[PDB]
Amino acid sequence: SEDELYRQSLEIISRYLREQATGAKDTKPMGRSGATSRKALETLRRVGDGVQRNHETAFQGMLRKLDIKNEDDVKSLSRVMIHVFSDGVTNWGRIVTLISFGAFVAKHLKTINQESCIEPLAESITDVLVRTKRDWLVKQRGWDGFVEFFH
Ligand SMILES: CCc1sc2ncnc(O[C@H](Cc3ccccc3)C(=O)O)c2c1-c1cc(N2CCN(C)CC2)c(O)c(Cl)c1C
Repeated sequence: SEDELYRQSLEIISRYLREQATGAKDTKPMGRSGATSRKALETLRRVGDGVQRNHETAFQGMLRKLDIKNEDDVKSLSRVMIHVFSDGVTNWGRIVTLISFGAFVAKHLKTINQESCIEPLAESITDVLVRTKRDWLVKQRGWDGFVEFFH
């Protein structure tokens, strides 16, 4: 508890991944900073959908390599995301790439009837994001900066 950046990040990443996998928009209400989370989510729908479409084949090739079939395969993904994601280059571009690839994997977990792994995948992406990029994100004003960068 007492970590708004983490809680907001999970709300937004979790909601994007569920709605990308199922095509249904979450109606359950947003917590503190609702206005910023809704706008964050709206921006992911536009920018994250763009990355998935623009780079479908790069995304498909990686999903094919990672050979995700189950809960264990999702747990191995975290360490891959750390190696690729935490390497000293931080920008909203690569952050959207991370979250877009997550939604792409989430869609695949729906298609293979492994939708019980989507909430853990979201947690693992959130943990990689906030654990490894905390000071950059606070400098960029967190999700308010995200929305302002892409509006
Ligand atoms: C777990 C998969 C993930 S998490 C994540 N998070 C942020 N950015 C990523 O990648 C972009 C490039 C990028 C790739 C595809 C589309 C847009 C940008 C980047 O690192 O700066 C990735 C990738 C990622 C990384 C790669 N690589 C890995 C090895 N490097 C040397 C070459 C690019 C890749 O081919 C693909 Cl398809 C992805 C999805």
